[PDB]
Amino acid sequence: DEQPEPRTRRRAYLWCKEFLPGAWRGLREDEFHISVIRGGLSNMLFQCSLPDTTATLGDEPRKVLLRLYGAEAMVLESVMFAILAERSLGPKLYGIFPQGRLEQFIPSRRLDTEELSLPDISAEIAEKMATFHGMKMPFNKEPKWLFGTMEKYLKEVLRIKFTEESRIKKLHKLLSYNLPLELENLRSLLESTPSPVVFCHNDCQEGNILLLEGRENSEKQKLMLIDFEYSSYNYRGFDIGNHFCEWMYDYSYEKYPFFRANIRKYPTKKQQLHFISSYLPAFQNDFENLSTEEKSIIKEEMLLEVNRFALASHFLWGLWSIVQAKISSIEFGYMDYAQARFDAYFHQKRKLGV
Amino acid sequence: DEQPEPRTRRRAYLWCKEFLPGAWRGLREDEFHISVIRGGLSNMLFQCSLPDTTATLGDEPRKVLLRLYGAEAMVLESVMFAILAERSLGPKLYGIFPQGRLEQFIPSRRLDTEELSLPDISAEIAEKMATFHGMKMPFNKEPKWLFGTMEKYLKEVLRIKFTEESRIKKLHKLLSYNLPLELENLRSLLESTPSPVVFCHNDCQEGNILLLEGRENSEKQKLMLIDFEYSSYNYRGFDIGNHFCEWMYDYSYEKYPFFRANIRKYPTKKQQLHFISSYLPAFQNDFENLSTEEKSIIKEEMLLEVNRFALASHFLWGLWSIVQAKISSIEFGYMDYAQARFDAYFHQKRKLGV
Ligand SMILES: c1ccc(CN[n+]2cnn(Cc3ccccc3)c2)cc1
Ligand SMILES: c1ccc(CN[n+]2cnn(Cc3ccccc3)c2)cc1
Ligand SMILES: c1ccc(CN[n+]2cnn(Cc3ccccc3)c2)cc1
Repeated sequence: DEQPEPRTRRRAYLWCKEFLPGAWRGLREDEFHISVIRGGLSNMLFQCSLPDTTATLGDEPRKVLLRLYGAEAMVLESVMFAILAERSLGPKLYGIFPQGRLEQFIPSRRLDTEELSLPDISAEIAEKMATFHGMKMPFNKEPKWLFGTMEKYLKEVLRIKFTEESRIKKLHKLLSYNLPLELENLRSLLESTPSPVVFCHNDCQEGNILLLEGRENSEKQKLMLIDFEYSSYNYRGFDIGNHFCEWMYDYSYEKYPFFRANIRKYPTKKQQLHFISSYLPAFQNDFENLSTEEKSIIKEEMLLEVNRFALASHFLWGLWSIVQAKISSIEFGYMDYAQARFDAYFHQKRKLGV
Repeated sequence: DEQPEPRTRRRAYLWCKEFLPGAWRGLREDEFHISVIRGGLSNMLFQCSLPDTTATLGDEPRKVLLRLYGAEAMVLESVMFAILAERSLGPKLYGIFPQGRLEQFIPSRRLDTEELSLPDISAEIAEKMATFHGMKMPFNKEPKWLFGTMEKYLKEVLRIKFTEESRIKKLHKLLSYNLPLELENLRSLLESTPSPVVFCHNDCQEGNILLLEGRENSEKQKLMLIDFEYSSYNYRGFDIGNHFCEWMYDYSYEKYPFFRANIRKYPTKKQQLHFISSYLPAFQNDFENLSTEEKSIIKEEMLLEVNRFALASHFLWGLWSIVQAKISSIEFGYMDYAQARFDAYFHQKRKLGV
């Protein structure tokens, strides 16, 4: 596909030749194949490969994925990526340098929103998240990510002024909900809602779940979670409730605001039980050996836990989205998205009687 | 042993309680045990433990090693440490944060210089280095580390002016060798000395080799290489030749200049053959099957390779040491050490007839 500018082709050639082994070490300028996967100012993706006629010398890859940043956290994320790679929970790490990195190229596609509700898919997503939740990572285990982040973003939101008329409007409506009071109502609800602290993805939407090419008939091993840039030790209820929220949001819409929201698409109780029934035995591990009574009590408690934490997904991503409306160049209806999440927050409160 | 200053105890307590699981999460400041392993302005080491009376809740460690920095590379080094950890080639990585890290505590001691020449030890060092040399790492494979670094350091050396009499004296004697011309003579010699590029430790001295406690009966599994701060893709000959040079230097001397040098302690040909005879079958892996004459040709040429690259160990650490004499406050005769390495450089040249 249509090439990057010559500037980056050169740098991409150098990075591949120097960081990759076998036939890559002796590739010349004229033999280098690169095409753009995703452009933009930040987090660009290119596919890079050897000529179809060059043979590999050993077990080096024929095709790799280059990721470039654009514009502390960067050390943590790299270490995280490298660990996942070592454990076979993520794409392999082939090179790491200031401007970005070289990763394994996984033939696949992203899931669509409508696929999240398919029983086989939903069950596997549950299995993988549980596995994720169960591993050790060399990061801070005090759960300050969630309210630390909402407070930070809220503070910034109170400070924003917009220059354009309609954004000033939309902002005025959102501020009229009294966000600082509403945040303390949330804290109180969640502080009396026990949830184990675990290693969370925190952004487990369909764009971050790959359907692996050639495994489409596997029932339980056709997927992989990617993109852990928001990962942290956090309440388990947030990770699961955030995922459920994402059943309602489709970002493949091609016209402004470049998403659709549908409250009726939140998972039914039946559907939520199917997800947590798959999660628990994969997360607790002698869960199956409990009495039907005990299991049912745990499930019922977990349903309260996750639907309450779901409120924090709306509230966090609502605030985040307001800030993005000021500072991002990406074409997306950030303010309308914010209003959508806040509508769902208040609908969900009403559902719960909270 | 030794107690650190109060701010450190406090910060150390917090890092342990927040990053470590099980009984660490619920420890009070008055139950925290910490003693100093090594002080100074940079790279301090503390042992941290639970009370002898507290029980563990699960598989968390009772004792850990904290390392603090003090004064790109930092990303690479962390990713490197985390990979080694995942592969069981280094201590486990328990937490990582801007000020330093938490590592597994390996009961052990460092080897002494005189132990490097013990047959069992020398053979095992060879086996481990070869294993090291054979692994894949997500770092630059173009071998620019060695002369890139010497050039950098040389340039700084030509710029240094000292105020203290005896350092000015030592500096003038070292500059009188014409170091820029001598560097180009080294480049020419090494450009015509073939050596495979491999993942090198670059600092494989006795301070960086642990004798593992309880395995002192084991003939081949009682050691571990540590401290890969200087690691990079580099010529194999450097790694081995740098190791052989370190047979000549004892850093346990307790009076100024705080090392001793003994040229007669460099390994004999017999001793070098013992080392490479252990290395080769561990690095090539179908080496034993070759005809006695092919093996003998490979060994003889490897002896040439490593003794020529040994010159680059002297020259690099010589220059590095001159620069440390300006900018480090560590009590060490950096200038005398520089002169010792350069004496050995010229004695070695003479040995070779180069
Ligand atoms: C492109 C398209 C939509 C958006 C916002 N929409 N949104 C919903 N969830 N999240 C978390 C999330 C955060 C950052 C990036 C993706 C998801 C963000 C940003 C950029
Ligand atoms: C919409 C949004 C995100 C995704 C995948 N998820 N994801 C997580 N982080 N990023 C970076 C990133 C996100 C948005 C734009 C550039 C870089 C992307 C799929 C569909
Ligand atoms: C203990 C051991 C060796 C030395 C000096 N000399 N010297 C030459 N190479 N190296 C490795 C090295 C490099 C940087 C810092 C320490 C070691 C050290 C001082 C104290």
